Amino acid sequence: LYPCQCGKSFTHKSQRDRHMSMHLGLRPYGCGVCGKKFKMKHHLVGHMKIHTGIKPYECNICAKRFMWRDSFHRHVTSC
DNA sequence: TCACACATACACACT
DNA sequence: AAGTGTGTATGTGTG
Ligand SMILES: [Zn+2]
Ligand SMILES: [Zn+2]
Ligand SMILES: [Zn+2]
Repeated sequence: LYPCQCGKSFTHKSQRDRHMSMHLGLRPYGCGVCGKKFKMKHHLVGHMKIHTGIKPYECNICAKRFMWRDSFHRHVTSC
């Protein structure tokens, strides 16, 4: 078992390390276009969509691609 | 081979 | 309306 700087003892090393990296504020994944640094890969992956303009999540009726999952979920809820 | 174990991506939920 | 954090299912690695 792997203790952390919060009292949470994680089962797996990797989860402790992810948690600690968040604690420190380390941001190893930076954008090579704008210059913002993110602490996790998928954060930077999602952010890249604004540089690359990829607009996924096509609405099933209204035909409105959205960049972000929550925006698409709200539009599907409303429309 | 293969049975298992841990890392990592990705959905999903927040701020 | 994009950044931040968590939980978990593959995928890869290994003995
Ligand atoms: Zn911690
Ligand atoms: Zn960027
Ligand atoms: Zn619609």
